[PDB]
Amino acid sequence: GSHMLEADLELERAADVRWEEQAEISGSSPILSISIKNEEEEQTLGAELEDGAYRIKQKGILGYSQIGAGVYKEGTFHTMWHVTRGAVLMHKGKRIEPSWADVKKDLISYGGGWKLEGEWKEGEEVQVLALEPGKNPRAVQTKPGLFKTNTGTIGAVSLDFSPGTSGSPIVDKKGKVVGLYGNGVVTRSGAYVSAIANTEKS
Repeated sequence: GSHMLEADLELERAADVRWEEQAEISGSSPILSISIKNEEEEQTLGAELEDGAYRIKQKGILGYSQIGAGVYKEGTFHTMWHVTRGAVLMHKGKRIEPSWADVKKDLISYGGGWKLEGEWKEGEEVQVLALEPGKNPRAVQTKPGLFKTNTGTIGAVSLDFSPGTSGSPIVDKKGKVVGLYGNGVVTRSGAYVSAIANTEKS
């Protein structure tokens, strides 16, 4: 084999994980990314990992491509299984390795088990803190729908962002992460929706 990584996947911090008051008022609001940053350039990249929402960027010969996003909380990085498929990640020269995954929930954690402790019950609204390829972070408030699964129930939001937003946090009014964007599941009625982890009852 090779002792090199098969892919260069780099993390880039983009936003604090918080409920945004402006998005509760207006339905959406831009969030600060920092010098204040006026434009995201996807192709460039930007005891040293802290809490927040990050982009995941894969190096190629044409530059970086944003393949997804995730959340650092309590020493653990959280993202979607489909985004990394267990590949090692880098942040500013530090390597982080997979620790836990659940392919059915489309989840994977690095550097510990799951730490995200947001909650949601029927009728509450959440904010998608979306890190889309090419865009500065934006908070968009939305009301999840409730769904029966073949083992209990789950909430979902509509798939209303780029696929490369997968792994961005969905926050409750306490600022805690109910789930991550981009776990696409099929409804009996034909629709694709984005299922929210933590909301699952089984």
